[PDB]
Amino acid sequence: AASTYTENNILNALLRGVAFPLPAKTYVSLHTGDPGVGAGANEVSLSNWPAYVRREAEQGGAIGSGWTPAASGQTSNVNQLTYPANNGVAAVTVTHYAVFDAPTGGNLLFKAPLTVARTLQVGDVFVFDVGSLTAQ
Amino acid sequence: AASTYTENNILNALLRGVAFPLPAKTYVSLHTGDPGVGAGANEVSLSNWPAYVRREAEQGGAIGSGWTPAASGQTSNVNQLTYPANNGVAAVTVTHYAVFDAPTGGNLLFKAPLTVARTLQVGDVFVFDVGSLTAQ
Amino acid sequence: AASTYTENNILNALLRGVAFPLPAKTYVSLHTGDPGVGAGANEVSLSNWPAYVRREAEQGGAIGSGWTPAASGQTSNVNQLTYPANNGVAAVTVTHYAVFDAPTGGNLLFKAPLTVARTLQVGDVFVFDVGSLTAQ
Repeated sequence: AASTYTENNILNALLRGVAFPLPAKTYVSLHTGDPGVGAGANEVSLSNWPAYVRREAEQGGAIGSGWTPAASGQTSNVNQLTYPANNGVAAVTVTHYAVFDAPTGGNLLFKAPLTVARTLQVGDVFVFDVGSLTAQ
Repeated sequence: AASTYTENNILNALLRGVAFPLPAKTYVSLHTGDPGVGAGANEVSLSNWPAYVRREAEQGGAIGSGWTPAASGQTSNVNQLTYPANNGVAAVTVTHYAVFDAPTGGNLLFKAPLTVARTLQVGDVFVFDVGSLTAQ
Repeated sequence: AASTYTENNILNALLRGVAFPLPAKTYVSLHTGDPGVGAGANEVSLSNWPAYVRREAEQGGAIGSGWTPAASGQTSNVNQLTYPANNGVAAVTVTHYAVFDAPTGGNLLFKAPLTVARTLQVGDVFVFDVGSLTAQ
């Protein structure tokens, strides 16, 4: 379960010999609806959540500090994430999370399901704990 | 079906930002049993097959010719792969093929099973038709 | 448990006959350690809690809506107070609150301990429930 862009890049780097793109920074993105798998998702939460900033992993670190070194797979979100609290109006529900390279657009790396789809009330922070966002 | 080393590469390149190692050329191989998942396989067929030159893909092209560019996944061996004739002694059975960066050792990109378990008799070429060896 | 400024002014209004400046707006704040009781506090929680807006009582009411009129004392935070979420860094501990006139400093009316000390992790809103902040 990864986007075609990243999977195509993986195939190209492994076999074609073409250079593999490097994400300058990694942002975690929340989508109320399950992302398509394509460039972008369906869909980001906007017009419901006025505060929807991309809380980047490794806030302090330039690169390479967001995720633990690979050891036969597996990592963890070393820097915990705190999204801004809901500003108001309607309650928001979150179902899937995805990774972005750029604040808007800039391709999509991962698309994964949360064990329990968490919803945000009129006010809630929705913090990510260290040890989540494990991948293979 | 992906080795630890290749999966470590892809995962770290996607998330951490470590540079992705690039295979200058790709070599295809056979093993009587499945490769471990680690570096090397269990085991490379030799002393049963006197001539076991790992027939590299894209024999003529330097790079980027062996496989089609990735499009929504999937790849195809553009150049046909024909192995040297089976010399003698006993019959050899092959079930798993592996893509190698080096002729001997040197990382292990792919480790995949063959759809049909084939044995090589006294005189055999074991040619790979164009359209097999698909990876994703 | 009233600051020197407020106590001097109240005593002056009660005996001398000098006019008592009316608080144009009322602000509620937090401090890790007890404020001195003098000018300023020791200390305001900053550089560990990036978002530290002084949430104004009676956000909608222009003036006089934050607290019920005194009936042989007693006060109540009629308009519930919800602080901005903790943005980052690490845990911040809040134990003593203070009422303020200006967005930052600008004289100090009250200083009183909480009934129980509260400890805030990386993500917390730290709301004030309606009916708290009682003052004699």
